[PDB]
Amino acid sequence: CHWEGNKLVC
Repeated sequence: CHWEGNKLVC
């Protein structure tokens, strides 16, 4: 999981 701009992507 990574943090993109304003949210969590997994």
